[PDB]
Amino acid sequence: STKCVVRFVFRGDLATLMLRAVKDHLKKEGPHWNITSTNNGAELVVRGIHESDAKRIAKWVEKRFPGVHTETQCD
Repeated sequence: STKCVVRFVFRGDLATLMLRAVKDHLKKEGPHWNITSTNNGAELVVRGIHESDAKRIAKWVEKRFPGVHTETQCD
């Protein structure tokens, strides 16, 4: 089945706080998800998720943290 990577890049004075708040939310709904942090705690990478969930979590973060950069790549 298709699997996807989603990358969130937070910018600004609260970027690291935003990343951790979002990571907490995603781990609550996907405790088994492969979620790691890069770019000095400003980039959040979620690996190996279904396309339906990648789009849903993309829309969730963009609605609430509009200044985030969101990239989704599926396989």
